[PDB]
Amino acid sequence: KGEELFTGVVPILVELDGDVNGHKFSVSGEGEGDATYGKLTLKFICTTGKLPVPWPTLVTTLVQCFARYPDHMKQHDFFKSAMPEGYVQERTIFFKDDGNYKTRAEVKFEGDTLVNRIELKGIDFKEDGNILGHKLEYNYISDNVYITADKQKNGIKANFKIRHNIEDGGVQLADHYQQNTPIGDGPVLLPDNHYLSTQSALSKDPNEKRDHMVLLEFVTAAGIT
Repeated sequence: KGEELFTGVVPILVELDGDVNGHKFSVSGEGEGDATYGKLTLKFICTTGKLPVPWPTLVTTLVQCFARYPDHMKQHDFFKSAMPEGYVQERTIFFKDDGNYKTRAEVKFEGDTLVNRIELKGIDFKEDGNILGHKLEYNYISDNVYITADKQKNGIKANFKIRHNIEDGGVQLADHYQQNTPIGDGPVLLPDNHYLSTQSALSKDPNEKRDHMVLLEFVTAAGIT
């Protein structure tokens, strides 16, 4: 039933409030998602001025309900099954040899619009590290979100690694641990193990003077034959 809500192009709103080593900030995003093609087009603006962390470190935090699930895998799509009432998405993101983010979001429909409301707290970052030092490249992120059922919370868990390229040529690893739980009390689809293959392309609006990120993203479920 939730899947019916995603057969066409759906407007998306994202709202994030963050605090990283005491640097407070907000981001607003708008765009649209077309789950038929696993396609997301989003533009984010830092509404508080300069973003105190690198945009690439926020991509994963800033709507996996827009994944393209192959027809033969549609029984494994937790995210859509939770809609319209939605789900809580929680993560801990451990930046190797640096701080961590803890995030909590509610993802649900408000009318025809899919809304992602997030709070992010980051702690234990190094002032001259790759995050607070803004040493990460701004280009592309691509990896696999490994999903497994969480029957006790009627939800899912996921784990994955993001290998952020550093401007000197190195890598800043960000190990993600994720849990999603439905907001409503109705049945949800609890999946067999699988993954989401996700590719995120980051760019700039040449006419935009505020601190911002343009995102073109594709998300495809895979791993079941």
